[PDB]
Amino acid sequence: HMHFTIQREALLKPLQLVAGVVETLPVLSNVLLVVEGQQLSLTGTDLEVELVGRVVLEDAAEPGEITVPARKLMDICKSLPNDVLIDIRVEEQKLLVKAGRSRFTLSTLPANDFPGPGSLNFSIAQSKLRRLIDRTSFAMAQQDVRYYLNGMLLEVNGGTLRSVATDGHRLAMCSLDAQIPSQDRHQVIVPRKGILELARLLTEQDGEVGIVLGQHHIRATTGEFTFTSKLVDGKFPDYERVLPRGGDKLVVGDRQQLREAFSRTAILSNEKYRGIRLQLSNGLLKIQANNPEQEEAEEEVQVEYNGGNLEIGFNVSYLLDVLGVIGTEQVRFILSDSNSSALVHEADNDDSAYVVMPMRL
Amino acid sequence: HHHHHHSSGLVPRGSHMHFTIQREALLKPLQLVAGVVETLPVLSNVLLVVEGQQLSLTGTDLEVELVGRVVLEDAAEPGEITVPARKLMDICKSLPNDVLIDIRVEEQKLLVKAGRSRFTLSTLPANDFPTVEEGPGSLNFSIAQSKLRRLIDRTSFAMAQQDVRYYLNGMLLEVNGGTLRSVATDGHRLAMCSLDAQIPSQDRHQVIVPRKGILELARLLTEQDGEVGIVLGQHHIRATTGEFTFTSKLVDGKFPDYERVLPRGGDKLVVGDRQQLREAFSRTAILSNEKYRGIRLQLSNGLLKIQANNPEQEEAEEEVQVEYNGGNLEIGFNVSYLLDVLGVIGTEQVRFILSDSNSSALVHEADNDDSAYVVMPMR
Ligand code: NA
Repeated sequence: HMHFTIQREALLKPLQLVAGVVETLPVLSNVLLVVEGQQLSLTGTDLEVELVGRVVLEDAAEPGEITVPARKLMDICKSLPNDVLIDIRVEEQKLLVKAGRSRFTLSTLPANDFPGPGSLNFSIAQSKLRRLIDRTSFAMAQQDVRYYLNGMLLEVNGGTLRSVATDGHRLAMCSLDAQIPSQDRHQVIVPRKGILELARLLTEQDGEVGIVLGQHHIRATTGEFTFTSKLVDGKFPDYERVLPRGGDKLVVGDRQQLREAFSRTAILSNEKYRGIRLQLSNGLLKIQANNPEQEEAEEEVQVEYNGGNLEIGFNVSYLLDVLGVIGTEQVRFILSDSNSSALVHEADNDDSAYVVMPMRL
Repeated sequence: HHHHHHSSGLVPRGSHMHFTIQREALLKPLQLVAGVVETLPVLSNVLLVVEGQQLSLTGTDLEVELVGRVVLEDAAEPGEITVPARKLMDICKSLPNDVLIDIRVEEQKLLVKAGRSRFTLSTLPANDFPTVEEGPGSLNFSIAQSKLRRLIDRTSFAMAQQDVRYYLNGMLLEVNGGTLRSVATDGHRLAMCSLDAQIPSQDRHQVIVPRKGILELARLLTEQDGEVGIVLGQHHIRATTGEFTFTSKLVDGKFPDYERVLPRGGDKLVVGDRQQLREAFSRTAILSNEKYRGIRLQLSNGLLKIQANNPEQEEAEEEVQVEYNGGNLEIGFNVSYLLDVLGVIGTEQVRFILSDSNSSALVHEADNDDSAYVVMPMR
């Protein structure tokens, strides 16, 4: 019975978003299409995350529910001419798609085969929530035995919203005032796949997003989309104890010059370890790398530093990841000795903080 | 009265090669030369030669040899050396824009210096680098780079890849009269392009350039108003532009007598919109069989109906208006073969010349017969 008409572009926007989360059970590879009143809902799931896109239908629509191959329907919609009206109907377990001189018949699976209260509720600018994820996501573990590290901590304390990610070798954290009435500290761990998907969804430059923090789920709503993710059932480590406090050396350098020098020198680093050596002295940072072929790279970078000497080793990729998220022209490194972590911040604020464990030289 | 030497020695003299060059001036030949570089350590290296004010860079995979040239503006010490190609390229590319690069051999190392950056790379003597011993040239001619690039780009998609019939894994370049023609086929579909080049030859000459080499050659022919010198040997092809010298081994075989497979008896002409047809074929292909990619064409007066079906009984259909007055004709094709041909058609209209359901389609651009595409039907 299900039948509706929709412009290519109106259908394409939520379809593309929904198909993006779709990846043994045949129904899992399908998009759930629901027509109720003058509203079309599009749902996609991989069992960990669920994405619901909603469209308001302008013309007359007969209600119903059906599942159809998500990738095929998205590809069909994408391939159709711009601004064409698409007519969609269900006829004998098949989805019939008509647009201009084109006709498509898709196989379907029943909607019946298709798969709690919020502890805290708040609204945030999409730009702000995306910033928390994008400034820290590179530091999340991937398939680590410590399962609670294969995702991102989202923490509310006072009126601050904080993101924390770590793989046990390096850490990234970002804090922003959001003015959330919490009274008691709440923590949630979003799985790495779900949090990276959420960041990609927050595109509204001046838009808002309603956040609901549940016991075993997180819900993000923007009016057009409903994103639901399961939570990692564990306690995030006491990261406050991992933050270096010793720091006696303040180095201020050019973000770009440092990133380029670390990257260039790494060309001649050992392919299996990717280690670089830093030799810090008054106003100067010497960057060196060597490989088993006795090839050597050396670069001297002028830095703002007045202190004693320090020789320290690092995995170049950890340094490159941190520098890739620094938004200011200058970067601050806070160091102590050869066996202690580097603490990194942007030039003018402490809202973002990065920790990198050194490598033995 | 006898004197020392019999190839100078068992060990070459040390190199004192030294030059300075702007980052961008070096990067241009270096990226192209390093691009052809893939157990033999010397093969991973670029050969650097300084003679007078000329720097030459050579890369090889033993199939193709690419030489890039750059005129040195500053004083240079002559010499030759080999150094890891990718490492040198990656270093050069990574250096700040417009920087002056100092390159010198110091003992057995290549010292690269730019500003406060220093790199020490391993080397192998130039004496260890492979040499091309190309036999005499059967024919030499010059042609516009744009014309030779056109012949390759209009036909390269049709070459076989890893076919046991090794002579199909490349492109025929044929001189017949004054004409230069390219032909490529995989045994299922064929592409050809012909240009009146006015070459100083009367006899038919044929060479088969391996697929990897011909694709490389096309990417190098960038000078829009530039000329290219061609040498056809019995076992090699050489292309020279002033900035580069490209040499490729030829496929040691005989190209099929392709003339015998070009359809001649086509009585049904279809004139259609290239883009509209390509977009309709692509849309309907979504519901075609993932392996066979078969699409059914139902032709009737002024109309083409396209139909695709897959094993799950899904179906896609599209009607496209065409200029056609042949009879009712049902013909099947691999959609990827049709998409490949329409992708190289430069005119807004395309011509299909057909006969029956079991005979090859002949495809041309709207206004000329310079390019010709043959697609065998399915069933
Ligand atoms: Na057109």
